[PDB]
Amino acid sequence: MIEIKDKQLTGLRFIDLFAGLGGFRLALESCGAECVYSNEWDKYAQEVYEMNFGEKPEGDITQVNEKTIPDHDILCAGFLFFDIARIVREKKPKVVFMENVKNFASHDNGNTLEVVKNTMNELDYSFHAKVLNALDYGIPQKRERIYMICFRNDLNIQNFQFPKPFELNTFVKDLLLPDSEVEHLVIDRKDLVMTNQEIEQTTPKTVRLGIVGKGGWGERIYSTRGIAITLSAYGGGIFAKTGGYLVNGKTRKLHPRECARVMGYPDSYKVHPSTSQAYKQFGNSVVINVLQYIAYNIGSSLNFKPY
Ligand SMILES: Nc1ncnc2c1ncn2[C@@H]1O[C@H](CSCC[C@H](N)C(=O)O)[C@@H](O)[C@H]1O
Repeated sequence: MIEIKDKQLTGLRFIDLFAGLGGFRLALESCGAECVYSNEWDKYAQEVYEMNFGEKPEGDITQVNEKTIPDHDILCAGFLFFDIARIVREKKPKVVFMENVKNFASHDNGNTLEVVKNTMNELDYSFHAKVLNALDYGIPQKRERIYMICFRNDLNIQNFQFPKPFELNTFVKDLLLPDSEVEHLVIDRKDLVMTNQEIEQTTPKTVRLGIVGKGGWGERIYSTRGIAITLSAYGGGIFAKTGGYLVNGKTRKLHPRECARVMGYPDSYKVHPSTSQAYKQFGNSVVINVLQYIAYNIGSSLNFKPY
């Protein structure tokens, strides 16, 4: 996670739609924005959030009244979407910050997106979309999520600019817990196949040192000198969720706390005790660092009011 000095968001207040773990809250808040709402039905989700944010993210949005959402300047939802609009039409915030999965743009040959986008314009908001790999922002991980920044045209914001990518210098190897602490994470497997051999120095691209089993989903081991592959919250394999990583001879899955650091979360974040869950949580959450950037530049555009 990044420590942002200029709270280019101090004023504005946002709601955490589809809360999750508060990836967005973490972010904007750094930017100084204030969180007025949050909703999330997942019990263990509602659990962690509250653990680190002292509130139970209001239940299932589907039945929640948009005439109930507080007034905000940013609605963050990394998802039904029709609830957003539903709300985004009622509470018409200034900026509507969203983010989703890589394939969101392409899906159904652009339907999903043609819909959403147009559901924004027919809703009166500029639509900005672009995909960024966490790795491209001081984050060691092959993650590709979509980021949609929408502006209520009234603001006439013709200058927002997604963050400019930058080489990184922090790899998985860097975010691991003192082996002693990851011992219960090993998995002695006789059927290991070293499709490849260890690497010198480091590199940003996900080094698949070797697979296990039919070597498919959650059936691969990556080095620690590469970048943690896409954490999944629904994966199935022997090295699911996090995947397996060649950590000193023995091969082990990544630790929840490790997941975090690799998700951009700060270490202070109280992660859910249901390791199974946490994983799923992180598999579903967002890369903070990136969020922080986009956030910044979001406020940084709102703040450029000349004469
Ligand atoms: N109808 C609904 N009501 C409330 N929460 C819902 C919902 N449908 C899905 N969700 C929740 O919305 C989230 C979409 S995943 C969102 C990522 C989140 N921003 C993060 O920081 O982790 C999941 O937590 C999912 O359980």
